[PDB]
Amino acid sequence: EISPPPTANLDRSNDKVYENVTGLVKAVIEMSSKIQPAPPEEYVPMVKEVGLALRTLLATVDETIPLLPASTHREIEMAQKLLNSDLGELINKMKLAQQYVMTSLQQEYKKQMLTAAHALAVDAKNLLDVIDQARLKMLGQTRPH
Repeated sequence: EISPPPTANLDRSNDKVYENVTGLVKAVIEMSSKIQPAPPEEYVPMVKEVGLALRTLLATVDETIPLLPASTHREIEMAQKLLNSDLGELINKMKLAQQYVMTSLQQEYKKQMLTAAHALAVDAKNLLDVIDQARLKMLGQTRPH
């Protein structure tokens, strides 16, 4: 089943064979994890990644809000509160999907978790447009008349 790591006694820094074996193995792993439905064990790590990506976006949007017209703030802040909403729901649906594994509700909680996820990405794209309109507005202001 199992074998030792590849020999440490070869350079690897210009080893195209090593690199191509790596590429092909990854291409197989990527293919297989697409084809197959991930087990609910795997949900948590997947969600932590999404959550990390959110906090980065939010912390960045925090630092951008000082620049933008005061009249744009409430709307940006709402767009953020909405992403947090999507995260709440994502997390709750995840927990429900895990709890109801091997019930008649497995597929439904799964679907609903994905709906929460898809919503989080639509609303991210929406936060971008909100911030962008804010910025163009500020450029209008900054530009003399």
